[PDB]
Parts: sequence; C-alpha cells; structure tokens
Amino acid sequence: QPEPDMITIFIGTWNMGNAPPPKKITSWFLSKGQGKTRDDSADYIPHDIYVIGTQEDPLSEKEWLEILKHSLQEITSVTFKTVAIHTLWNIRIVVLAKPEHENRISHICTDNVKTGIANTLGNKGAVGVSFMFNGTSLGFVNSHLTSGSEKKLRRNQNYMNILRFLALGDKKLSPFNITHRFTHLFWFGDLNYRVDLPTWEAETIIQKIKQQQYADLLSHDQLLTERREQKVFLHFEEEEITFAPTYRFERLTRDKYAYTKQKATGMKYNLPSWCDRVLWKSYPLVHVVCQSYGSTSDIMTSDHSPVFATFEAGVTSQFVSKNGPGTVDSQGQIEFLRCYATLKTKSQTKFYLEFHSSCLESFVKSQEGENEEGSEGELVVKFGETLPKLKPIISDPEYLLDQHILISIKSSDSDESYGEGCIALRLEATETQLPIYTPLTHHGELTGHFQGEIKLQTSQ
Ligand SMILES: Cc1cc(N2CCNCC2)nc(C)n1
Ligand SMILES: Cc1cc(N2CCNCC2)nc(C)n1
Repeated sequence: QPEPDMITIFIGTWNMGNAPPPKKITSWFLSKGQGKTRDDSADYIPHDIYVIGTQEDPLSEKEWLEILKHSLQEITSVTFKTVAIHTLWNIRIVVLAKPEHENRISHICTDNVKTGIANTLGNKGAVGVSFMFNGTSLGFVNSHLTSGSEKKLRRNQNYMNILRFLALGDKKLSPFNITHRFTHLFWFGDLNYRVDLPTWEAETIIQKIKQQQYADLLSHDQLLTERREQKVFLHFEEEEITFAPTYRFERLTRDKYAYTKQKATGMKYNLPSWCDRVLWKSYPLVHVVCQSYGSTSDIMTSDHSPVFATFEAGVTSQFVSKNGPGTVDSQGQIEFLRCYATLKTKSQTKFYLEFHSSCLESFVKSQEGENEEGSEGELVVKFGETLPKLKPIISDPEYLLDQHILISIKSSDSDESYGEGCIALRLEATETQLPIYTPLTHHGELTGHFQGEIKLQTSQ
C-alpha cells in the first residue's frame, strides 16, 4: 500500500446565520454552484481531508458531526474519521479524513484566539487545527473577523492577533508564528471584508451581480485592496473569485440581496460582499493547486452562502534511512555563502540567526553577523561564510530536496526574533552555489529580507 505524494483537501467556510442547515448540503462538499466548480465525473471520488469552518453555528458538535459524516457517506460511501473538532462560541472547525489516513495523521493540535477587548471581546476570533500527515505539516484556521464595512482596519488587527496567538504546530518552532509552522496553511472563514462602494450604488451592484459582471465589484473588495497594499494576509494566495457575493442574502431564496440598514443591522448597510473566503500559504516550491473555489446556490438557510475550495497538496513520506532518524548522515550538508539580512529596524543591536528544520536533530544558532549601513538607510547584517554547516539527519536527495529551512534573525540583546522566513532545498543542482532568498516577516508584517547562496550536498 504505497504512501501518497499528493492528497486533495476540501476547505469549506459557511456562516450559518444561527439557523440549522437544510436536510441536504451535499452540493457544498461536491464544489457545485457558482465559480470554479468541480467536474461531475469526480463526484464519487472522496477528498483525503475535509476541513469545515462554520461561523454563527447553532448546532452542537455532535449534531454537526452527524450531519457532516452522513453527507460525506452519502456522496462517497466512505465513513470518514473525525481528526479534530474545536469550537469557540459559534465559530467551529471540523477535520474529517478517509479512514486509510488514520495512522498517517499525528500530533493533532487545536487552539482558538478571542479577538478584541471588553466591548469587542465576546463573539469574534478564530479556531484552528494542525497535524502532521506523514512528513507534511498541515494547519487550518477558521476565523470570524469583525463585521461592518467601516472596520477593515479592525479586521486587519484581528488577523495579526490570530496569527500571533494561535498556538498550533510544533512549539519547538518558537520564533515562528502559524504563517511559518506548516508545509501548507489554509486560512478561511467569514473574514467580513466588504465591497467598498457608496451605499447609493446598492442597486447598481445588484445589477452587476445579475449580469455576472464582478470586475467592478472585486476592484473595490476590501480584502483584495488591503492585500495589494500589504496590510493583511501578506504572502498568502487566493484563487480568482468567479462567484457572486456570498453575503447578504434574504433567507430561503438566493434571488435577493438584503442590503438596506435595519435596527437588526445596527442601522448599517450590508452591500453585497465576498465575506466568505479561503486563502492559503505553502512553503516555497511545494505543490499546491486550487482545483475549485466557489459558492453553493441551493443552501439558503443562512444570509450567507457556503464557500468551497479544493486543493491538490504535495505530501512527503515519513523517511527512514540506516542513519537518520536518530543520528546525522555524514554524506549530507547545507552550507550558506555570502548571506546577508536586510532589516527595516531602526535598532542597533547585534543579530544572530537560528536555522530550524525537521531535517536537523535540533535548531542551529549562528554567530553574530556584522552590521553595516545600507545606501538607503537600512540595516544590513552580513554573515559572510561564517554560518554553521548544517548536518541533516538524512542525506538521501529524495528526502533532503523536499525539505525547508526556517530562518529567524534574533537580537543578541533580547533574543527576540526581528524576522522569520523560509528557504526551500528544492534546488536546481547539488554541490553547486545557488542563489537563495526569503522575505522576512515578524507578526506577519514585512521586516526585511534574507539572501545569499546555498550549497547542498546529498548522498548523490
Ligand atoms: C504539535 C506538533 C508537533 C510537530 N512536530 C513534528 C514531529 N515531531 C514533533 C514535532 N508537528 C506538528 C504539525 N505539530
Ligand atoms: C500581485 C500579488 C501577488 C501576491 N502574492 C504572489 C506570491 N505569493 C503570495 C503573494 N499577493 C498579492 C496580494 N498580490
């Protein structure tokens, strides 16, 4: 029974509007409706992992699990196993997987973050799940961010609190937040970003939706514009949106957008918006391909339509050699040449690096770099040829070329990370000096760059 090198992952996000679902929700898991939809010929083919995010979910975990498992069984004839379920208030995440994966999935972790203070603490935040799938780490975040067209900045703040404080994945990766801890990270939910057009244009927007002319609406989508200006979700991907706005509908039909201000909305307009989103971030040069991104047309119990996205995701096998795990493989080494970090910091402390990777027995601390002034004001930290030679646990190229090195640049004074990034070992050549590069972030914001050269020695 061979270990897979690809799996498919279903991501669902649905704000249920505090209403029980209708009796049939199979269209969601089949990626049928509007947008980038799944071919009919695939309907019986189960995804490897289904990750369901709900917001305003009125069901118990038991009630929702029963509905999900019965849905998937009807579609696939497979009885899925529950990997994890985690609920904060009415925000929920469920992970289901094919039974054949039960002994491929380990290190299952759940957490939540509550966003806001006093007034704004009580119903918004995020839940998440992480685990290993063979040699691949997977993380999943379902967030319900602050609502309202005039709160895009609050949403961006909610994003940064969630990526800082959600404690998923390997805690030995202490300098790294969730945006670096996983081979593949999927972040979805009712992100609540709106189409920022004047209230007076509501009927014009509705017209555009009826014509399936989304271009002039998406050009005003706050998540697309905030992402373009690097205010949120830096280094994440989103598939092109080709489905109608998923909010705000009159219930029991999809024929009407309910946008006008009401006491029940706090006298706020809800112009048709793409509130419900799926984004991802995978390590460099790992296979990840979005195969669907759309909304259902036939599930109408909520003022939101469910969103689906499916992905091909590259996975690696749990590698065993005669040497590693449990020793090094003398035949393997990673060398860094002519490396320098460029930092946006106004601080003058010395900096050192940490290299973290599953291909190492434990992380490696460098010597301090040499600070110089860059020509445009920047701090440049030069490492020269001073960086430690990394000793991977396995030298086999089939293993080593699939690995990644996380880099943190830390202050000598405070041991606080000023920047985090990631370097793929999927090189064009071994035993060859080759350029490497990663942006550096801290709390998910750009703080600099790391670049230089690598020379990778494998047993071939
Ligand atoms: C909690 C956790 C740990 C972990 N690792 C990788 C295997 N060895 C132990 C450390 N990986 C993930 C995704 N989560
Ligand atoms: C034009 C553009 C590109 C981008 N990328 C691309 C490669 N990795 C993820 C980040 N993100 C945005 C918001 N805009």
